[PDB]
Parts: sequence; structure tokens; C-alpha cells
Amino acid sequence: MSLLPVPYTEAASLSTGSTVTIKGRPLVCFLNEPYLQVDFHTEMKEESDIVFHFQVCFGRRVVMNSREYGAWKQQVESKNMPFQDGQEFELSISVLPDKYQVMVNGQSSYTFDHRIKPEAVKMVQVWRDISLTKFNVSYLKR
Amino acid sequence: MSLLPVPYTEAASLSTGSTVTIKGRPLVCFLNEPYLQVDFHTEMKEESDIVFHFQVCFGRRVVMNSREYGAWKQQVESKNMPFQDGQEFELSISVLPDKYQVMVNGQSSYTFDHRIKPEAVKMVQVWRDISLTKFNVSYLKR
Ligand SMILES: OC[C@H]1O[C@@H](O)[C@@H](O)[C@@H](O)[C@@H]1O
Ligand SMILES: OC[C@H]1O[C@@H](O)[C@@H](O)[C@@H](O)[C@@H]1O
Repeated sequence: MSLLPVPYTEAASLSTGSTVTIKGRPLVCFLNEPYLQVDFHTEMKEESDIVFHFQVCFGRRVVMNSREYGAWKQQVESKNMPFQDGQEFELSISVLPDKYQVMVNGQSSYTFDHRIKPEAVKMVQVWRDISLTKFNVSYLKR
Repeated sequence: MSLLPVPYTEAASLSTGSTVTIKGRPLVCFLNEPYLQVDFHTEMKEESDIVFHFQVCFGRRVVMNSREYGAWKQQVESKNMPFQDGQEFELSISVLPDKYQVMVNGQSSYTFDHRIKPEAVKMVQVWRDISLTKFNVSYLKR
């Protein structure tokens, strides 16, 4: 169905029990090393701080970090690569009490402990070398 | 004027005296590290070999390489960064006898010696985190 704009920006609120659901596909083959980035921002401004930075180099690695008062903190690097060459992916990011949990196509794949309270989030941006068909933030919980 | 599709693909031929002219802008601020990539390919297929790979991490560095029978060769890394935060750029890549020369906004900025004859080029792709308003390959010379 219909392609969403990329870069994709949605005003957002997160707390324990929130889920962020993303369906998309890499624009090109893994040999060409397309990226995916998901940033949970503290303001609508793109230069604002990032509570949770998630950056996939498809076929190679994933880095997670925070950007706090304009400065990148301690990088976490994973070689875990559940994404499949040439395939649509479904990404879901759950806000648990102590961490973000990243599911890829239904499989727990990455976690990242909260450095800043999730309530600081005001915006989610999804960008780099993908098409997007679906984006949702859940708002069911108190 | 009118935005070209990104990723941008044009069938191309190059030889000594050819110029490739690119006008675009980074989609986001340099703090968010948008990329630009220009690949001179040996076939229309995106998985084909790359005679000249040019990859800008805006505000940080540039890497140049070739991908030959599916394998990346010796990386050349530059910290030269003439690109200006938030600005439109004009990139021109001249095919000289012994190298590619990269001009940024009229300023000689990078060169890369031919590893494969430029006549092997059949396609140029321009992609990653930019908008494009202009792309030209010159065809004036014998
Ligand atoms: O300069 C190093 C920093 O650069 C940024 O682009 C992110 O990749 C961070 O994860 C990293 O710590
Ligand atoms: O694996 C290392 C290689 O990876 C590719 O993505 C390019 O960046 C090459 O310049 C580099 O040599």
C-alpha cells in the first residue's frame, strides 16, 4: 500500500507499555550497505537530543546510542543481523520498564537500557535508505 | 526547480573529458550526519562492480574506493569537508587522463586515480540522504 514520506517525522509520546511499529524495506541490495535509522527525539527540531538512536547498516552491524545536550554518549555495537537481503521488515520497539526492546519480524533482536526517561520523547524520526508503508505509536495505556 | 528521484539512476558512458554535474542538498542538519553517495557502476544492475565509489558523511569525512568482482579494494579516507551545513551544493566530477577530480561549489576537493578504465562505466547512481535538482553527464568529446 501507500508509501509514507522518508525522512518520516511524527510527534510522539512514550511511556512503559508504548509500542512503535515500523513496516518498510531497504531501497537497495545489502551489497550496497543501505542504512536504516530510528531516532527518539526530545523536541520536534531534528537537531534536538536523542533518547534512543538505532542505526542499522544492513548486512553488517547495528549501533545504538544517545545524544545528550548535543553530544553522543557511549556507543553500543551489535553484529546481530536478523534483517534479510531484499525483504520487507517489520520492526517493533517496546518501551519496557528498564529498556527499549527491538523485535525484527517477530524476533527479539536488540535491547537498550533507558539513559533518559521515555517521557522526555516528543518526536520519532525514521530515515536513511528505506521505503515505509506503516508507522504506529500505541497510546492504549495510562 | 523539480526534485529528481532519489535513489537516482542514469545509464552513462565516461571517457577523458567527461564531466558529471550534480546539484542537490542534504535532507537534514550535519549534526544528524546525513550521507551522500555517488557510484560509477560497470552495469545497470545495482549489485554490479563500482569503478569509483564516493561516500560523504556530511560534516565528518569522505571515503573513496572501488568494488571489483564483488569485493571492496583499498579505502582512501579524507577529512577535507568543503560542504556547508544546511546549504545546496554543486558537485562536478571530471574524468582526467589519470584520475577523477571532484569539485565542490567550484573548489577542487578530492581526486582518485583510475583503477579501472572509465570506459567500463555503464551507469551512475546518486543516493542516500539528499534531494537532487540537477544531474548531467557531458557527451561533447570524441
Ligand atoms: O563520533 C562517534 C559517534 O558518532 C555518531 O554518528 C554515532 O554513530 C555515535 O554512536 C558515535 O559514538
Ligand atoms: O568493509 C570495508 C569496506 O566497506 C565498504 O562499505 C566501503 O566503505 C569500503 O570503502 C570499505 O573498504
